[PDB]
Amino acid sequence: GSKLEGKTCGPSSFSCPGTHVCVPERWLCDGDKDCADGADESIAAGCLYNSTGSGSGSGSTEELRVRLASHLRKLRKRLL
Ligand SMILES: [Ca+2]
Repeated sequence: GSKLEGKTCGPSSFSCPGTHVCVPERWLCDGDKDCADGADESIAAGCLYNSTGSGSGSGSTEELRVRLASHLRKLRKRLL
């Protein structure tokens, strides 16, 4: 979609609405509309707020779904 260099949709992931592409759950509330319409950061993906709070909002739960994946999705792809 946007900054997606070929991710997966198996584990904690989210299918970028409108595009066959699938953005990881960690990318959701990462703070950057990776999807075509920021669906990844939007609530449609499960950000529990969409934008509001950048990388959080409702509470720890928001980071619980994102952070938990920050050790693989973002800490294991093909950039570093
Ligand atoms: Ca993203």
